[PDB]
Formats: sequence, C-alpha cells, structure tokens
Amino acid sequence: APLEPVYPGDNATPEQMARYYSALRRYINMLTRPRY
Repeated sequence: APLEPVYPGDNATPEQMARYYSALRRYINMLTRPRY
C-alpha cells in the first residue's frame, strides 16, 4: 500500500479468485516455456 488514492481494494469476488489461480497456472506454464 505505497500510495493508491481513489478506487479502494476491499471485498474479494469468486470471479476474480478463480482468475487469480487460473493466471498462476498459465503463468507457471509461461515461466516454463520451451527455452532449451
């Protein structure tokens, strides 16, 4: 929380929770891209 004025960050959502985890899956896969 360095300095983020306007637009607060309270109340999570299932539509963002399923996305956070789905992004982690794809992100891991991207981080393990074909780079032999």
